[PDB]
Amino acid sequence: LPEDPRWELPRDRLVLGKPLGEGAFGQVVLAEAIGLDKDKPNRVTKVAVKMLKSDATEKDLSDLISEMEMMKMIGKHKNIINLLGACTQDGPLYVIVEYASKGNLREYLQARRPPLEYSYNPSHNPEEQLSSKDLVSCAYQVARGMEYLASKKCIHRDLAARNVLVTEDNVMKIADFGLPVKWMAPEALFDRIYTHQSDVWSFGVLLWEIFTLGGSPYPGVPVEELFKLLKEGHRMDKPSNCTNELYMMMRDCWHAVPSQRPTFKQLVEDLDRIVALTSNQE
Ligand SMILES: COc1cc(CCc2cc(NC(=O)c3ccc(N4C[C@@H](C)N[C@@H](C)C4)cc3)[nH]n2)cc(OC)c1
Repeated sequence: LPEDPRWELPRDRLVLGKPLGEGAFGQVVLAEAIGLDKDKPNRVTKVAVKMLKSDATEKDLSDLISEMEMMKMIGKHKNIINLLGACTQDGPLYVIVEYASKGNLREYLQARRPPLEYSYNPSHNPEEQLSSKDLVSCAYQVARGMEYLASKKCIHRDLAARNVLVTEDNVMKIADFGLPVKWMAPEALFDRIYTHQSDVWSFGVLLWEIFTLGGSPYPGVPVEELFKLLKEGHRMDKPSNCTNELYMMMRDCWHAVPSQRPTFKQLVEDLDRIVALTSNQE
């Protein structure tokens, strides 16, 4: 790997900590970076570090590098997982990125379900219920991250609550944008055609995940029937606790004709307005 002084951090500035989550983003560990900012060399910053597994292949290395390089080009946004640095010399490739201490959006929401036969809270460490405004805001932030990525001509291909991470301060950050059928637009599923419009379809499913507090889409519908049923016009019913307006947004995201779906730009404007009008008492 050739050096890139723009991003390089010396290996001994990282204090490698524990594995994060359960490997959904590869082998990622929590770490402390000493002097990640050259301006503040005596500060430690909690970061996430991605590296290769032990019995990796030449494919895995090229993918990690490709991921890193794409993230270098993508630029910063507060609602995406940002690249912070890399250790490419004198040892294994480390890709240093932002740390999101509250985990993926699905588990985040599930843990915040009311303590319920209908919608069961699987966490042994449940957390305070989210207000109705918090929930719309979570949708708005995801949309903002996607609006940014789409503006940089990035197609995600796997947008879903599990690929949004939540920081200590409850900021939503899109993950895994740098290199499942129940989140795919019919045209992606059928014909392998991935676009910003198919990401919008996925966003609709993600909205449904939000308003079911981490519910599993198309409950009990076998994968092998799903494209057939989507072709026939099957769409998820409204979550029990969802406004008609947010449901209509989901439905629009699931337009059969890709050109008729809203853009992320429009979704952001729409969610911005909905967030403003959502009661902060409920
Ligand atoms: C482009 O995209 C990425 C994303 C990443 C992942 C970076 C990352 C991962 C995390 N974080 C966790 O993975 C995490 C943290 C806490 C979790 N939980 C466990 C849960 C049971 N309780 C909860 C209270 C907390 C569960 C998961 N931050 N940054 C790496 C990357 O390389 C290049 C690129």
